[PDB]
Amino acid sequence: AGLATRAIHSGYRPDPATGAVNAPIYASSTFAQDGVGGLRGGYEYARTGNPTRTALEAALAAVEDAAFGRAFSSGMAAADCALRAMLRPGDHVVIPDDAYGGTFRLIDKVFTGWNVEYTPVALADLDAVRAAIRPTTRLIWVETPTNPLLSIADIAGIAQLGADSSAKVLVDNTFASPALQQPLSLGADVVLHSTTKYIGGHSDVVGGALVTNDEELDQSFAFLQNGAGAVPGPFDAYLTMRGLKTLVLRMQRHSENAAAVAEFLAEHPAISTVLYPGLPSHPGHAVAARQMRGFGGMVSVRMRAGRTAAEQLCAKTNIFILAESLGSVESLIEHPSAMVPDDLVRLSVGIEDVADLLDDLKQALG
Amino acid sequence: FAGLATRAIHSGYRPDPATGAVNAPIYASSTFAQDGVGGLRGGYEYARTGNPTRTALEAALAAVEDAAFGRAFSSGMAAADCALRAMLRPGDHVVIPDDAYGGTFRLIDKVFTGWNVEYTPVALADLDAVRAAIRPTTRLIWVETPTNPLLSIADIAGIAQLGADSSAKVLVDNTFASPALQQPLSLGADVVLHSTTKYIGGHSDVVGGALVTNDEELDQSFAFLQNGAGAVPGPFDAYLTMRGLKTLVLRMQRHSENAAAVAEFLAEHPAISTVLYPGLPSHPGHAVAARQMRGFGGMVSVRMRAGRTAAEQLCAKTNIFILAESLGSVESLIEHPSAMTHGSQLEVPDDLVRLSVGIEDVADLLDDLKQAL
Amino acid sequence: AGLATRAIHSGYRPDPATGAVNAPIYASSTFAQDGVGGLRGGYEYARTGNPTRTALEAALAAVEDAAFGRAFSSGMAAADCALRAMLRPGDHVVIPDDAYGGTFRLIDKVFTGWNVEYTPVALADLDAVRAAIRPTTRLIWVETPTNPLLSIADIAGIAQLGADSSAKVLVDNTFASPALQQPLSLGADVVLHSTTKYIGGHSDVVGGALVTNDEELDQSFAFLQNGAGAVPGPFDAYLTMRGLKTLVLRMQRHSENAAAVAEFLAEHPAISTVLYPGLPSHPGHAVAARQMRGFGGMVSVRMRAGRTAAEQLCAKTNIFILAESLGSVESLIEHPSAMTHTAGSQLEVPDDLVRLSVGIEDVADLLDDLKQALG
Amino acid sequence: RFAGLATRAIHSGYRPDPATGAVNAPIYASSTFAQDGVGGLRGGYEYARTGNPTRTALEAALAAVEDAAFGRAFSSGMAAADCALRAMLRPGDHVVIPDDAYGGTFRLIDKVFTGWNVEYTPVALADLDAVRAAIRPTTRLIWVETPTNPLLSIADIAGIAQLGADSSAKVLVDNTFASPALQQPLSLGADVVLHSTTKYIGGHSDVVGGALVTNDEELDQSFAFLQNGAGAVPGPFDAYLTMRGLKTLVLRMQRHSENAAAVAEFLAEHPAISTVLYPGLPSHPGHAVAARQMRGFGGMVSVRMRAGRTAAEQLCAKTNIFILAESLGSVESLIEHPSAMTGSQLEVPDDLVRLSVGIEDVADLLDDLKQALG
Ligand code: NA
Repeated sequence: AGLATRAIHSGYRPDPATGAVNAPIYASSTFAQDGVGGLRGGYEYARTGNPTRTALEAALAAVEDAAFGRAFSSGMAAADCALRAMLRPGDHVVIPDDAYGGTFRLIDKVFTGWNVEYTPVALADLDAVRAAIRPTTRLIWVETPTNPLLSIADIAGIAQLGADSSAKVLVDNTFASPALQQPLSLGADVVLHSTTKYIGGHSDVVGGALVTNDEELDQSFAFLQNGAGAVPGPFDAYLTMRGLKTLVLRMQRHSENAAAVAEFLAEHPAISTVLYPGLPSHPGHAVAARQMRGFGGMVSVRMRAGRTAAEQLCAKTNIFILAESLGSVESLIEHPSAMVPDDLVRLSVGIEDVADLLDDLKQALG
Repeated sequence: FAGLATRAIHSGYRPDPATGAVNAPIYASSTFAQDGVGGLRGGYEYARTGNPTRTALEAALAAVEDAAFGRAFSSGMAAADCALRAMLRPGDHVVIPDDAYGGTFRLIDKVFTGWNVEYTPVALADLDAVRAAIRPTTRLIWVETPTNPLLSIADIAGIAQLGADSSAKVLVDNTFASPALQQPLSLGADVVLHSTTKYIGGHSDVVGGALVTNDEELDQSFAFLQNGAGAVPGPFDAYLTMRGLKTLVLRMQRHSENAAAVAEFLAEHPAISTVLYPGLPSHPGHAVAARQMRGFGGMVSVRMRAGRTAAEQLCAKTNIFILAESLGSVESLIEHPSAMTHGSQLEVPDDLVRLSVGIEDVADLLDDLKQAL
Repeated sequence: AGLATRAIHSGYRPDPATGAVNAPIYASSTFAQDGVGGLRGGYEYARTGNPTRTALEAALAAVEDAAFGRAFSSGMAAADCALRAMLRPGDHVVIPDDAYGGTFRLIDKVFTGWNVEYTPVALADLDAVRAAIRPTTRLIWVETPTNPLLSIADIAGIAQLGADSSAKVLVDNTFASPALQQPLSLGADVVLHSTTKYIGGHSDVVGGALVTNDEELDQSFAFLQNGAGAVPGPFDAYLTMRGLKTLVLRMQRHSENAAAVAEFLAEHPAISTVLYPGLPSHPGHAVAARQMRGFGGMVSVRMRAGRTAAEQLCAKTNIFILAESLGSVESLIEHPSAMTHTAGSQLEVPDDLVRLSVGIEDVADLLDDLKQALG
Repeated sequence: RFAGLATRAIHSGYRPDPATGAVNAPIYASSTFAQDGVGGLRGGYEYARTGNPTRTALEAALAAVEDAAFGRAFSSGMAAADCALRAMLRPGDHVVIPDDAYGGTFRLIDKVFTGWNVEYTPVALADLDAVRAAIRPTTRLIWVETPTNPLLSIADIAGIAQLGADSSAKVLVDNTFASPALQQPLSLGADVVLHSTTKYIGGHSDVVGGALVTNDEELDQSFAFLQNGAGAVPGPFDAYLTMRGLKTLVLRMQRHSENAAAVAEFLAEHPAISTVLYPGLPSHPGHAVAARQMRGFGGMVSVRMRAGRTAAEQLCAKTNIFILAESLGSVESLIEHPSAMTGSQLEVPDDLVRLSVGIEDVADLLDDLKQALG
């Protein structure tokens, strides 16, 4: 029933042969068959399907209340599979005007070379999103909150627009995670995760996922999953599943720490603007409150005194680690314009003691 | 650093300065602390883009192909996908084998054709036919030798020259021969692909692929899609692949010796009509194979005189050869391609059985085949 | 500063060479040297010491405010090191009368063979613990809360006894974990963990730990760690470090869930007694409140209808998993009398008793699960 | 499954999974196992320390390769050793040991077990009269290594087996150096065999582990008790690497022997070297015993340096392919100076260099030594 219970129990059942409570790590690329009966348990070749990956996919689908899940070697590999499944030459995709840099690079630098067209739009503006839809638009790419601005898109709003013009709607739910948002229950066709971030939760596994309720779409994902082979190894799939078992607990403490950080930096005179979906003054706050169970562990701030203040905050923290990525138990900090306005610093607030995080920020700010 | 066994062990990772660790550590870190914004440690910033275990692996792979550049991927097919997309755009054409690896044929035909890439399959053994397949739009010639499962041979130098002459790149998928038996960059290939799943890993426990090249520009174009599409290996698997590669040379020698003994036995056996093995003087392309390969490999295929039934029975009744997909493993494997794999390619005969001969004691392998037959 | 912060940051600093934020898994048994004995970072052979294990030891030490940490292949291996380091033939150990079955079996079955004597005692009775001390008593073996009865021992109180008689005091701090109890701040000489339980947290790594401030005792431990070689591999060490990083967060939820499960069972008519340190009426509650930051994730209950009802509860849960071990994110249930061997030297585990390791699943679910399972 | 040793090492430890057909033993990272009703075990598994599926597969593999009925794996060679000694000895008992034992074995016996009132006597194992004369009424164990570290001296396993039978004393052989691929001590009357699987069996210097195998079901049960009771148990990833390494043991050992024989030949002709120790050399003390009981003469060569301790140090410093590091039995060549690295034991001469010859191309290893010797 509950999501924490599902993250722990839903996708791997203790083995019949040994009772092993955890999905074993099947470091096998191939599988014995029976000359009369053929495959055992449907397994033939690891790329196509393997037991550990099946467990992961079953858990990923479970926590998004999806019928189907697919796991990939990276969040970008999931995005690549989604783009390639749902677009062809001559098609168009609407994208966010502030999407994840890797997504933008992929679409602008790769897919445009393969005769896919795209228009970025401020997703908060539903009339703007609708105007950006052409006869050739097959796909609407939604991110919410966005990386790094934490801007909000009305998933339900956009799904309606998708339905109205026969465009599919994908929601990249990395930041929010299954613990905070369920885009399928709001109308999305497909949900994408970089499991590298919150689901893994420990900065130790690169991975990705696609989940959906649409069986034809799942089969189209599977075709590219097997065919172009951007698939996770079993130790990594195991680590991902491991992380997922604590996601709900973790995202609660991320969100509580992140509110405390945003409140501190709201009052701190070096900071001009705090970007956090929990704040009533944040644009999109109301939309966030309706579609999110909690407001996430991400906080971005714009520094009063500009780029140089931003660089110096990033270099002076002793708990927040200056590094790319986000969604880890250890707080991370970066300067996105370098690594977006150049005075913006992005904070992935971890699960450390809050008094420590607030003291680290105070001393770093001077 | 001079011989290939030596390089395979020593070239890919030097013992750590800070600890002296003799093996590449498994860096299960997705990200990497910086000193000031963009003050990278050792060039590392985000594991998809680059990471220390995968760098070690890429060094080892480049070294055993005597290549300046190596790229590792989550699978052989991810390596194929990256190459195709790096070297082709809509409108372009690729010459491929008429008996290509099935996953390669499926990707080009069922995926890339819908991205306005065109192809022509050819008997690669016939250089006039290969030449005649090249269009003004041909940017790529895709070579596999030996091919799967007929073990047909292509003249990698002869095909390099046809590529040079029409400004098409030549990729050689060297999975079957491995770096131990065949070095296609030395013969004029632009790029070599492996499935490291097979012989390089050698133990049927890590899926992975590789691209290697001496062309800096081409390496940069693969890097772009490596990072961009993120079909990247994890560090445990990258480690397994490297560990696998440290015995490649030794394993392949025993693989070839065992395969030659199996080929010999099956050539004398009443139930077999045809033995396909690159080392037999009567194998088509044997003399090419002899010129470009150091040994003739661990794959043997046969056609059963009594047809599909005989082939099915053999695969069912082995007790040491394992009925399974894949090849290149220390344990012998057996497949009936017509039953176990899925106009434009050659039809694999339904009386054909493919043997991946492993490193077991040869007497036991021969006795297994004898009783199975 | 804060313990959750320390669990995250204290025992591995991001790598100078690469910045890697996590302790790399160094699968190397050996280490290159710069001319003979020119060691690199002090490494020479994995069993003696290796980088991943050093990181784990540094984390383990940090979370208990200990200067020294040593990791082993299991909690039992940590226990065997501790006993072999601190005892010799003819020495004696005072032990809990309801100790963890593995500790008792190792002492009663193996060490008695090697001429070490023991006396079990009710650790809650400080006069009885003191009475059990002989001139040959070199060690007092404290466990709190106990497995499976959850009895409480006054650590500071026992530590004073050890000091008075020159006997070292070890606390098996497994159940409580570092998040809830800090025995070295209370006078223990050594703290033991099975990191197989709460610290790993995910039932996926078997491991043990001995932490201490006494550099001489740590060197005795190191001698046996190296010499008898019950050492963890580096993937396992990494998993244990990984679990540790969310211990503080998880223990909080185990303790909340467990409070709820205990109150629930306490009013259920199938249950005759609830054993939970948090309950005011639990013997040792005031002692536990003094020394523990929270009351833990374990609850044991006695069934009004006897052994058969206990077996039927264990068989009927669909969320609690019927399996040994404890301190996992998944709720585990068991019937401990069925794994006990003891008569006369250890308290009898009642056959109507069910032990529950309450996980971090949604509490409503877990209560629904007990409710349907009880009938 | 089943005939030749290379076949067994591949096929005997795990049959492909009935549920999935997985060709390799899965890594079961589970400390516990669900039951069907209380005591209703699945496959007999209940708690990983006591038994777990990946360890079971490794123990089957280890047993099969020594033609043993019973296998036990441990977290290191030294944990295998500590288990053996605690299983077979009690205070007041005595063990006869080699006078040039592996340094860890000697340290555990002399520095740990003497304090638990176990006594020992070191003896030249090659001299069967001296082994015999070392045996007391309290002698319950004779501890045999052959070849010995690092002098590569030989002991007559069968002959020492008969001395043990004569005096009701169990015989254990540390078969680490020879490995199952070259020496089968149970076939020669040993009661138990021990390995550091860290060395040849794993092969790749990437997994610490040990093993005890036996045909004696009673002995196995005494080891099981302490495996479980003391818990020096391997993790399942490490167990997996050990099983994977074992899959190429027979193949690697053949090369290691060929490479080492050539390294011995080269060194014997080289004027910087006064003595070459290699079991395969006709003039090696114990060569005909070694020829009798070993299928090949192994990967280890030790040499003494004419110019003494300093030339030993210099050779160890100057190799570029042989890596200066402890341990042995790796696909990469290793070199060490045991007197610096590693009256109750034979002094290892300070001029001695121990070479663990790997599977690199022989011509590169000879060139490496030739340039390092100057
Ligand atoms: Na665990």
